[PDB]
Amino acid sequence: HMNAQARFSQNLLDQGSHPTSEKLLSVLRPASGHVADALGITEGENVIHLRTLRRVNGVALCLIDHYFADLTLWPTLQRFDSGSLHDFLREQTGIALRRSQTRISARRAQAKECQRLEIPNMSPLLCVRTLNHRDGESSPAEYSVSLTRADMIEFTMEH
Amino acid sequence: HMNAQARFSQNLLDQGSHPTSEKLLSVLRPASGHVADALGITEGENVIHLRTLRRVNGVALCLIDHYFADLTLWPTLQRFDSGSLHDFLREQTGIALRRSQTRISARRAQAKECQRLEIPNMSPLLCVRTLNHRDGESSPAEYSVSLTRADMIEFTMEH
Ligand SMILES: OC[C@@]1(O)OC[C@@H](O)[C@@H](O)[C@@H]1O
Repeated sequence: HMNAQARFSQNLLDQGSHPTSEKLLSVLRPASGHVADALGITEGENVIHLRTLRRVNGVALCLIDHYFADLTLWPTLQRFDSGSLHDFLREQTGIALRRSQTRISARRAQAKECQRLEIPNMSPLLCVRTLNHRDGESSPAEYSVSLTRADMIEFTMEH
Repeated sequence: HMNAQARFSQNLLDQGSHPTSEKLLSVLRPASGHVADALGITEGENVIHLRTLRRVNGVALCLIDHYFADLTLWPTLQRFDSGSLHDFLREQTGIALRRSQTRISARRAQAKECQRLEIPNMSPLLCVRTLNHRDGESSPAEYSVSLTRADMIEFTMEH
C-alpha cells in the first residue's frame, strides 16, 4: 500500500464528473483554437461551456471547464445544477460518456486561475485534460480541462 | 486531438524507465517506512534500489527510484546499465511487471529533489508512484517513484 501524500485522494477516472460539483457557469460561446482542436471543430464556432467547482469544507479544490460540440445538448446541459455532470446527461438523453484520452500536467497557477480556485499566485496546479466520446465512437463529445490544487489532492488509479 | 502543454510527452502506462534512461545507482539497502509499506515488508529489511535518470542535452528531466523486494533478482539488476529497466528485466528473466496502483501528485521541489534534478528551489515536479506485480500475486514486486520536471514533461494515457 502506498500512503497518500495529500489531504485528499481522488480517483482519476471519477475526477471530471464529481458528485459534489457545483455549476458556476453554463453559456454558449465561440470555441478557442485549443478547444476547437480537441473537439475536431472550427475555431469560433459556438460550443456549450460549463464551469463547475467542487469544494471541501468551503475550500475550492477543483475547477473544471467542460466544452461540448453538440449544440442539440444545450436545453439539457443548461439545466445541470450540481452533482455528476455525466450522470445528469446520461439520465436525460441516454448518452454515456467514456474516456478516450487523458493528458496530465502540472503548472504554476496564473491569472484568472488563482482567482477562480482562490489560491495565491504561482501555487502549483494539477491539470487533467480529457476527451470523452459517446458510448459509441471516436468523435469526442466533451473536452474537459480540470485544474486541482496540488497541495490538497493526489490522484489514484486502480489497474 | 489535444495539444501538448509540455515539451515532451510520456505514456503514463509505460512501465519502468525511458529507453535512453541511465542507471545512477544499483544497491542493496534497508527499506524506509514508505518503501516497506508499499512493498508490504518490514521496515528495515533490505530491498534492491535502482535509481535511473533521463537527460536531454545534459538537462535532467525524469528521475525514478525503483525498489524491488525479491533479493534474488540481484544477479540481474546489478547488471543493468541503461535503457528501459522493465525491458531489461523482461529480456533477462521473462518477468513482465504489471501495474496495480498509480498515485499522481505535484509539488514544489526542495533540498535533495533540487539537487538530483538540478533545478531551482520550488520548481514544480510531477510525482508518479506505482506498485507493480509479477502476474498474479499479493506481494508487489516493485515500488517506483518518478519525479519529473513539470515544465518539460506531460503524461498521456489512452483508454
Ligand atoms: O486558498 C484559500 C485557502 O483558504 O485555502 C485553504 C488554505 O490553503 C488557506 O491557506 C488558504 O487561504
